[PDB]
Amino acid sequence: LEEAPWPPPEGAFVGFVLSRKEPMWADLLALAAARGGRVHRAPEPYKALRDLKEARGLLAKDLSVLALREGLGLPPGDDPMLLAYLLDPSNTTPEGVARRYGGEWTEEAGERAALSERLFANLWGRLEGEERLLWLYREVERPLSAVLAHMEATGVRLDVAYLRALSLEVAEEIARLEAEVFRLAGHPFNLNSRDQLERVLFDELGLPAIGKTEKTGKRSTSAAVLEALREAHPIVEKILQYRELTKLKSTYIDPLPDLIHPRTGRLHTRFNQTATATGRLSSSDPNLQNIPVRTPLGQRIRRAFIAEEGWLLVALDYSQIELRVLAHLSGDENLIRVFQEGRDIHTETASWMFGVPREAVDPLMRRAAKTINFGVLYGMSAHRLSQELAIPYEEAQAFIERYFQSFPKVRAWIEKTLEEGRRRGYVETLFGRRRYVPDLEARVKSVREAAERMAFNMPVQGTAADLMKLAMVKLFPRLEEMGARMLLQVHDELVLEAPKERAEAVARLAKEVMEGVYPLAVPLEVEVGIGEDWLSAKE
DNA sequence: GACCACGGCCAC
DNA sequence: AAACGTGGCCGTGGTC
Ligand SMILES: Nc1nc2c(ncn2[C@H]2C[C@H](O)[C@@H](COP(=O)(O)NP(=O)(O)OP(=O)(O)O)O2)c(=O)[nH]1
Ligand SMILES: [Mn+2]
Ligand SMILES: [Mn+2]
Repeated sequence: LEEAPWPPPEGAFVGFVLSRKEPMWADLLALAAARGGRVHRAPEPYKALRDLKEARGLLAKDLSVLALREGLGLPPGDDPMLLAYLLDPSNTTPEGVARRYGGEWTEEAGERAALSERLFANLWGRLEGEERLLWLYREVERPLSAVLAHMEATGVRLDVAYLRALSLEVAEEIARLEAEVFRLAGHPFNLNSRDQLERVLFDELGLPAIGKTEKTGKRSTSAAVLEALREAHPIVEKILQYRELTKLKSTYIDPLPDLIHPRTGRLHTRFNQTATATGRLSSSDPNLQNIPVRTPLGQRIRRAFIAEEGWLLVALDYSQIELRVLAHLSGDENLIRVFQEGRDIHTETASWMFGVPREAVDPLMRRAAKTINFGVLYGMSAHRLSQELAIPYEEAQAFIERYFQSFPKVRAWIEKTLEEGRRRGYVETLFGRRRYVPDLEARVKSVREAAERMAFNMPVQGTAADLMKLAMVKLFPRLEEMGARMLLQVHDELVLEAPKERAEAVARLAKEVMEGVYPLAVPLEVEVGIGEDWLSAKE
């Protein structure tokens, strides 16, 4: 391109280089812009930011986040990554999108800006006529990128002193468990090395190996295997306890306090918008979509996510979301009636499984029931279901028979979906988001049936992700007007932060927006709570 | 120091 | 482990 002096004209495509992938932590090393066969390279990138009216180009959200960090309202606009991702969600990285649609991802801002210009022109051309993907682009993904930029720049408050103290309490229990393990094994070794554990459990001790690992064929030490040996030998029980605590300490308790940002005082994740095959978001650096919740220690970790002084967290989570979606997608009159009758299939499976009244279904029982309901739904084998439910193969098999018999329109939908996937090569959501599933016609059964399970899961999970994204796009302006903040999305949940005097109003409003986002054949229902911390707000 | 594969496991 | 699906991060073990 012909080098032109900064600033660029309105509507130019930007390119930028970060010192590191995380925008909230990155030094802006270079800034450039391309338009009309000219490239503009900034002499000092931080100052040059002030000249742009929007971030338009590859990874626009990231630059917008860094501008917000610097106090600049630079919203993300067009991003060829989002076009590629809607065309095919295996388009996940600039490296790949460039290597597919006519360019090369380098480490120079001017080139990245020129690349952004050429990739947009191309991908926008490929989407000419794809009016459903163009709707999703204009009405969901492009506006959503602005929402995520704000969430990423806002962050969440963390009770650091609390987690530091918890680290010590957990450490003392870890050393106790290790001591009991070393004693049972008769000698010390590295519990964290599954190779060494394998030799202790299955060679030194006489324990039987239930299963083997995929790539290398070692005898597995997975929880599922160890659960199979739970009473086979006590050491197993302590191993499982040691695993839980080191997992939570090494992944959450210890890393998270060290990630608080100097200027904000808060913790900042990244919401990756072109990372999943189904249309879901993902979260990284750190992942705040897999913060513990299930166990008593996990609940203690979640209590560390707290509201700024004078504010409250509002947590909203859709009810039985993919089951309602399935009702709408399949048109099963029976499943639809379940939700018009306001029943709850998780608590009912729970009461089935645990032989207890729906009044006696604690959160652990529901989460166990969730896994059964979605496991069975998405093709789980009777054999595993017997293992999980600790119940004979004949029973587990009739569980699956009952499940499907209750909702016959479902299996008709599954086979319609798969037939469509074979014919067109892709499956699609309610709003037309696509996943290409080429292995539906594979000649190896195992490969083909795996593709089948991925293929007919995507319309259900991807529709739910579509609804949530749309809700976020609708809800966000309403929150800014009430002086509230959107902090986190966890697939079918949102965490907000609101002034204490507005929290009831924000909660009421957010629940209405989310439930009425896009009426289906069944009502969407949202559970909402309010609390000083993430855990209190979900109750 | 940078990467990577693997097994393993947290969440939805 | 396994004919549930979708992610990202851990420590180990390893290379360059
Ligand atoms: N295939 C599969 N999908 C799952 C699993 N866990 C979650 N999902 C998918 C399917 C779920 O619909 C969705 C949201 O997960 P939740 O909010 O934790 N559960 P839900 O909204 O259903 O019930 P309620 O909110 O009343 O507790 O994530 C799983 O083990 N397997
Ligand atoms: Mn839910
Ligand atoms: Mn949820």
